[PDB]
Amino acid sequence: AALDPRLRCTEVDGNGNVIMVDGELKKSELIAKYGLLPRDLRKIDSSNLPHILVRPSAILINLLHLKVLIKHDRVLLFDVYGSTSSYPQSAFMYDLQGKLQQSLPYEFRALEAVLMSVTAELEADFEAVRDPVIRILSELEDDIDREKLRILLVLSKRVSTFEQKAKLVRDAIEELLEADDDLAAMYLTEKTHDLYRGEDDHTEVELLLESYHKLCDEVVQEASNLVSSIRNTEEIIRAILDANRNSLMLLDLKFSIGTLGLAMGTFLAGLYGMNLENFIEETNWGFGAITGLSTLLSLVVCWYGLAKLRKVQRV
Amino acid sequence: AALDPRLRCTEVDGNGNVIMVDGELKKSELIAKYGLLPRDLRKIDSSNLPHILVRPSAILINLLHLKVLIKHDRVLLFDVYGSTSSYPQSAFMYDLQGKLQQSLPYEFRALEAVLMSVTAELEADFEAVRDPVIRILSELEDDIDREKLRILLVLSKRVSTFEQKAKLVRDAIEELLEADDDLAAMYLTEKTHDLYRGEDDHTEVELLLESYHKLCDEVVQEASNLVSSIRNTEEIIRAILDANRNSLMLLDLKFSIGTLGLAMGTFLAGLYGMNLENFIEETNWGFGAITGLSTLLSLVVCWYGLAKLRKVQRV
Amino acid sequence: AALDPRLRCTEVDGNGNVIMVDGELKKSELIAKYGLLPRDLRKIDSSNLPHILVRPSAILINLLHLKVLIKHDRVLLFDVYGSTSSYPQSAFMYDLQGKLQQSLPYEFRALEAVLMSVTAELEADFEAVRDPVIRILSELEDDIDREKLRILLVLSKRVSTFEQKAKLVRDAIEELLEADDDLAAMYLTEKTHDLYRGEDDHTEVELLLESYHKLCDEVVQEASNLVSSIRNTEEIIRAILDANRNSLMLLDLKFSIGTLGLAMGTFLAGLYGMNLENFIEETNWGFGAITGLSTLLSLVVCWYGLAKLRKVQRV
Amino acid sequence: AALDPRLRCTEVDGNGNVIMVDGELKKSELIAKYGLLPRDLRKIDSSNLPHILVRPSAILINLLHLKVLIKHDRVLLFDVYGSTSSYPQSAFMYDLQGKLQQSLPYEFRALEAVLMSVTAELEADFEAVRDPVIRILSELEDDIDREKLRILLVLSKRVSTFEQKAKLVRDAIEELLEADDDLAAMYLTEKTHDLYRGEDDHTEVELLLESYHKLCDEVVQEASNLVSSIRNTEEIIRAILDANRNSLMLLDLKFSIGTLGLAMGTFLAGLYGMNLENFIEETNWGFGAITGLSTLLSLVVCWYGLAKLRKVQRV
Amino acid sequence: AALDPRLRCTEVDGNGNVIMVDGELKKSELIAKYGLLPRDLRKIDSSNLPHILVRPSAILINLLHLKVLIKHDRVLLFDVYGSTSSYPQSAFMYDLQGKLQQSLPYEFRALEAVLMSVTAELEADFEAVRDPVIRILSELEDDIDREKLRILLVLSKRVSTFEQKAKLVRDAIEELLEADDDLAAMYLTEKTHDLYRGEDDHTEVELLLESYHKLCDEVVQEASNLVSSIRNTEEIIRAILDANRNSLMLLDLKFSIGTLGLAMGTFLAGLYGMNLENFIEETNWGFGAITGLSTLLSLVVCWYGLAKLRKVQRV
Ligand SMILES: CCCCCCCC/C=C/CCCCCCCC(=O)O[C@H](COC(=O)CCCCCCCCCCC)COP(=O)(O)OCCN
Ligand SMILES: CCCCCCCC/C=C/CCCCCCCC(=O)O[C@H](COC(=O)CCCCCCCCCCC)COP(=O)(O)OCCN
Ligand SMILES: CCCCCCCC/C=C/CCCCCCCC(=O)O[C@H](COC(=O)CCCCCCCCCCC)COP(=O)(O)OCCN
Ligand SMILES: CCCCCCCC/C=C/CCCCCCCC(=O)O[C@H](COC(=O)CCCCCCCCCCC)COP(=O)(O)OCCN
Ligand SMILES: CCCCCCCC/C=C/CCCCCCCC(=O)O[C@H](COC(=O)CCCCCCCCCCC)COP(=O)(O)OCCN
Ligand SMILES: [Mg+2]
Ligand SMILES: [Mg+2]
Ligand SMILES: [Mg+2]
Repeated sequence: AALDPRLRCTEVDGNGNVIMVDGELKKSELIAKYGLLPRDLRKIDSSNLPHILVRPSAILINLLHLKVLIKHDRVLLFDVYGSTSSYPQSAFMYDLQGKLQQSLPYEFRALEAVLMSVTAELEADFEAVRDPVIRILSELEDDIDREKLRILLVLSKRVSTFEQKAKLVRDAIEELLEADDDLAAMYLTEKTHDLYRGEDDHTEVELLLESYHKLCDEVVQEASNLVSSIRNTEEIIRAILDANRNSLMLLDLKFSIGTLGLAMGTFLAGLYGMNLENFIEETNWGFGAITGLSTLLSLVVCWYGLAKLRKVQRV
Repeated sequence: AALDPRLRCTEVDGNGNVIMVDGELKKSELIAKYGLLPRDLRKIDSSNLPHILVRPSAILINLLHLKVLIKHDRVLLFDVYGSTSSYPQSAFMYDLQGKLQQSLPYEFRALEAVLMSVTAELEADFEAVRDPVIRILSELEDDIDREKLRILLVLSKRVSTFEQKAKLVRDAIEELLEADDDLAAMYLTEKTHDLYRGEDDHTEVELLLESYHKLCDEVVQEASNLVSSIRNTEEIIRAILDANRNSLMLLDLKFSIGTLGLAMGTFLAGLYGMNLENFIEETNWGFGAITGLSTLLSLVVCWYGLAKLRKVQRV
Repeated sequence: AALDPRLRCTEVDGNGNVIMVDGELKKSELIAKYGLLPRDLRKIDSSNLPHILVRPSAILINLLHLKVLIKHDRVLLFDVYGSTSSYPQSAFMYDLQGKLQQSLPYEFRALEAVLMSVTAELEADFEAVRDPVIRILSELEDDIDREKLRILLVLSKRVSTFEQKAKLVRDAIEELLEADDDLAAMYLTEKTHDLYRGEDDHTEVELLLESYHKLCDEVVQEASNLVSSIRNTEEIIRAILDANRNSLMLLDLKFSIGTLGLAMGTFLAGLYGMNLENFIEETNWGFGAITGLSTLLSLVVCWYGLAKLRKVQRV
Repeated sequence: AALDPRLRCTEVDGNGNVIMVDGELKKSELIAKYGLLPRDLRKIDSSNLPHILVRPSAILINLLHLKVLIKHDRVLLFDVYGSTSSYPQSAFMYDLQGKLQQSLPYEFRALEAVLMSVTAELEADFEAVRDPVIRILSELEDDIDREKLRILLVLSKRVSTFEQKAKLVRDAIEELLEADDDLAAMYLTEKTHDLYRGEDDHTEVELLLESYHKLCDEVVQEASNLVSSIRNTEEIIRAILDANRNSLMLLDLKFSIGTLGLAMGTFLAGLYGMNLENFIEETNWGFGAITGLSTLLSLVVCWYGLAKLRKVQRV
Repeated sequence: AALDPRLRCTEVDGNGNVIMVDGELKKSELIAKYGLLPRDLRKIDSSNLPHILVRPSAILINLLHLKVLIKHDRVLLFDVYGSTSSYPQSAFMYDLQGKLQQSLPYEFRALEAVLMSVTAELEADFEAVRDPVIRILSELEDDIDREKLRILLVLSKRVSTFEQKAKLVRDAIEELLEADDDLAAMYLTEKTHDLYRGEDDHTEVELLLESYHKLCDEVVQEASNLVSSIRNTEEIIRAILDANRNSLMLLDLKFSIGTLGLAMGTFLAGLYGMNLENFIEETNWGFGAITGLSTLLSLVVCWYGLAKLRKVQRV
């Protein structure tokens, strides 16, 4: 059900005064008042794709956290029913009030305020995302551990998500900039006085949009650079781990060779430890002779094992 | 062969009474009665893609479990020969009878009933799919086992399948909503009275379709979130298993070092266990001296092995 | 070279009698007799893509094993030079003779015979492919072996190939069905009598083609289901093998712990086996005391090793 | 720099005599003499894509090793400056001279010679590529070795490269065949006499091009079959290697069990080898009793280890 | 903010004298002076895609390191605010001054200078990239090490990046060459005198652009060849490492067999080392008999182990 969702709205009139505070307005009343279309509101209500639409009496903006309807006399900010106003929305409202209470027309000032708020939020989000990755990379320079690699991958996923979001916002602004008739139709005050700019006269809007398109492009480039650096660090860590595993295997082989070398001498001592006739008992040289022979044979076995271990891994 | 498949049909007249109960009607008789086309029925008979088609005297619906033909006076629900009516179909029939026996026209009420049944079935299927995954993830928080990972992957496949099905249904409704002439052609009662709405007057149908498009979109988003969480859990489990394997290898190396350390002292005891002249027999200090020397050499070998094991894996 | 390939041909006249038996006809003579075009024959001669083409005096069919030219009076089946007639071709010829010697026109009966032969061959090939996979899956339920997995993959490749072939045949029939003017141009007997059906009158051909399109679709669906089941079985087998490898590694570690535990007691016995003064000789309690001490120390070492092995793999 | 590259050229007049031998001609002189365009010569000079272009007074061919300009009276073969004539180019020149010195027009004979040379070179290259792979596969049937697998992969890369080259040549001929106005414009002798063939009269060119398109298609199919066979052999070899590794691991485990079984009996003998009171000295049955007990315990330990090894890997 | 960025500019007049040295000019002043459009300057200011644009009174070039505006009387080189002139830019300025102070028009000479500078920079960058890879590949011919493989991959990434950059530059020149009306519009001096070349008269520009397109294509081909060689070397190194690992495993197995072979003889010596009645004491043959028996049994165990090791890995 729920045919009418009773959206939450706030409005500002021509002089910048708060003509209406946070209230509940139906969709039908909003459509009747602003003369909109259901398709435009349905496009706005999607919270995945930003949109900047122009209509012969309105400008519709659905950016990251702003749902704004700008007319030549009124500005409306709306949201879903039951939602509470956040700090960025209050800051945007205060900035819009300050700019409107103070040459540029009304709609251009509103658009400037919206773009300034969006760029500030983008920069703050980028810094908040970027700082822990720098801290982790600083900590990883001393020792290499698998948990740190897992944390690095977890942070890299968030960096990629933010890069995608910033790229989407920049592409929306670029697609608005590429159109020519929309920039001509963005003049509302001259439209009220029956003046048409034409398709060859749009100077202020192009500069105003470019001045923030550049700011978005810088953030996108920086995010891409951070992603590349993270990937390189991960590759280096993996190579180091593989080398460590190979060294451990070689050490185990050397320990096995040593064990065999001791076992041979233990066997020889056991042979002369029997309860039989050795024929060299009660002689002074027997003990030293057998000890030297056993030690020499153990050393020879160890040397042969080490030599063949060196010869095998020569390739 | 089988030129005529003799489809099973049920019909409801204008007053909502059951004018005909479950029966067998040929394809040719159905085409002659309803004035359809073979291509539309062939498109409907496919059980892989949902379809909402409009014709100048009919509305054709092939959703998840409904094959419905809506006219301005009659409603027909049909299925393949030999099939038995299920509980959702009986519930839909009862709901349609209750809504029609009771302002909105006939076809809009039928469409509302169909959409309500489809959304209810989608929500029930989503809950039934979602519950075992939550139970498995709750059980996996204590211990990690490979069989639980296999069960998690098996359930994730079903979640992905349901997400694809819900996405297909939502895309069908969205594609119907985007068209403009179809919404104008959806008025049948006014068409009987020779009244044409035009391409600029369609208000009721747009709201009615949006009110269920939103409900489908919510389910699609929730399924995507569940899939992402499952993937993250699988990655964490794999990392834990790799760390466990490395720890086991290190323990094996330490055991080898201990074995060598004991073997050296065993060799020394075997050297002094021979049946020869030791020159220190019948002396009080010999036993303690040899015992201390063997223990000291074993400890030295163990310490050197542990030190080199620590030094190797420093990188 | 080889400008003229001298294709092998067989022909049947209007009354169904064999007017000509297996013979050698040049390409130029065939083109002059049937009034064809080089492009159509070049399209037919490709043995990778099936084709159903319609021309104002002919129907051209290049299916799996049939190269058929159907006219309003004659039917020709042709093949490459030097080829021998197989059993399916002879069966198709006998069936066509029986159907033509016996309301439906000539070309529709020929098309029915061709489609029946193709569907029968498809079903026979599917059964022959499907049976060994079922046998292998039945044998694999008792024990898991790598050779059986290799055989399963080898059979799965053939199942995928047959699925692709059946999908290609079904897509050809569907693409023929979607066209509208071709179905109007498929009437040759009425074309001889200067009667044109038009673009709104084609009933018999649509039903006739749908009745075999459904039969192809069923086989495609069954092949896809078999492929999915094979993939699931392969995944289960791989998981079982990995678990077996981990269990073997754990058993090896336990054997190493046991070896160390015995080695410690062997060292202690070797210490008291020396030819020196033990100070407890000729006493009754010495043997039992040393035996108990060595056994106790071996058990303590084994218990400590097992406890640390349990503690390491807790994660 | 190098505005004019001074291409190397050879020419043949209408009677087939060598009117000019290998010489250096500028690009501007060639363009002025033949009335060409810079774009066509730039397309020809690329050595990666074959091209068959038709112009109202010329035919331009850039195949594998031929850069040929055919007119109704002259034939020119050109190449880069400083290059030397190879054996295939000399053979093509001799064949062209023999065919022209001898019904078919001039340009069709030149095209026939070019296509014959290209097909002969393709077949020779295919045989030269194919032979070593067959030799390696014959040698690999006795024993499996990693170096042979590396050689097989190295040869498979070359087979894939040749398959791609042959596919490119066949696609060029097919794209020339599909065009209709080009085949009409390929008649130059009739164009000199002011006779136009039209878009419905082209018989000789189609057969002439098809007779070599088939020859290219055969080679492409054979190369694809060889690639598939190589891939299957590689998969079989990898499976065999994995089975060998598993068998080696099992053998190592059995050796460890045997070592433990001997160690237990060595410990028991060491216990009775001490210099204490055994209480069974100077008795006849003691030696046999202890020997039998130690052997029995060693056999019991070995049997238990083998039984648990069998029980672990049952899954 | 920053509506006007105050770009850094340098200018050269018709006679080639430096009419203005490095200065700061606003975007609005540049647009008013040169009669440009905001879209063209926005396209130029992107530093990722090279561009060669033609306008009825200007030529706009944004290559690797040059931002050049060429008119029929003036040449301007510009860059961002705060940047310092580099050595390639100074060399390009000196070369342009030397060429202009000295038949070809003004704009063609400027374009020749720009293309010469770009090709020289491309060749220098290619040589600087190529040399360390050759040095590393020369050093790797003696011994194989993982660090050298890591360095090889690191250098291969840079080679791929340079190949992509050169491919982008070559594609820009090719796309400029393919256009026909742009080459006609590239004549500015004739445009001042009201002479139009037409779409069929452009000879000088085509040759001038081709003479550098070839130079770019050569560098792209050489970079691709280097990348392929690097990949082949990496594959060979990986195969060698795998063979080394297998050889190490076989050596470990042989060491285990030797350890067991010695352990058996040690057990037999321990059996005859006990303090019981051997019944062969005070006999001459006992010592030699037991020594020979123990050595023979150890050799038999070693031989059996080696034989079964050979038999296992036969497949
Ligand atoms: C007659 C001349 C013939 C040629 C001379 C011999 C040339 C090669 C040998 C030197 C023998 C010294 C011991 C080196 C054995 C190497 C294997 C081994 O296990 O030794 C150590 C650890 O064990 C250890 O730290 C010591 C383990 C016990 C050593 C084996 C028994 C030594 C013989 C009996 C000594 C009482 C393994 O680590 P590495 O330091 O890398 O060994 C290689 C360099 N020592
Ligand atoms: C003269 C001063 C020289 C420096 C002092 C030595 C410094 C380093 C050594 C301490 C020796 C104590 C035993 C530690 C050996 C480590 C290898 C080992 O196998 O021990 C244990 C298990 O075996 C065990 O639990 C015990 C196995 C038997 C121990 C080897 C023989 C000990 C010598 C003979 C004792 C009668 C392996 O697990 P971990 O607890 O992690 O070992 C490291 C910490 N102990
Ligand atoms: C004083 C109280 C201290 C705490 C009590 C000890 C608590 C823990 C120990 C029980 C010791 C019994 C032997 C278990 C050793 C485990 C390692 C081992 O190699 O034993 C077997 C195979 O070897 C075998 O089947 C036997 C190998 C030889 C056993 C080692 C020497 C035993 C001591 C000398 C006995 C004459 C390994 O397989 P598992 O059955 O899984 O072993 C774990 C359960 N037994
Ligand atoms: C009282 C009745 C209790 C049940 C009877 C025992 C049933 C199971 C045992 C038979 C024992 C014979 C030796 C088989 C041990 C298996 C492990 C082993 O290392 O033996 C061989 C190689 O070593 C070898 O070739 C020989 C290595 C030395 C053998 C271990 C010591 C034998 C005891 C002392 C003999 C003087 C391993 O390879 P396999 O042939 O596959 O072993 C399994 C079949 N023999
Ligand atoms: C009665 C006739 C029966 C048939 C004759 C026997 C046929 C097969 C055997 C020859 C035995 C000689 C020793 C070869 C054992 C092979 C395993 C081994 O560990 O030896 C070496 C290293 O250890 C070594 O370098 C030596 C390790 C100690 C050798 C084991 C004990 C030898 C017996 C006691 C000798 C006093 C392993 O490396 P490889 O050279 O590749 O061994 C294979 C070729 N020797
Ligand atoms: Mg050991
Ligand atoms: Mg011992
Ligand atoms: Mg003794």
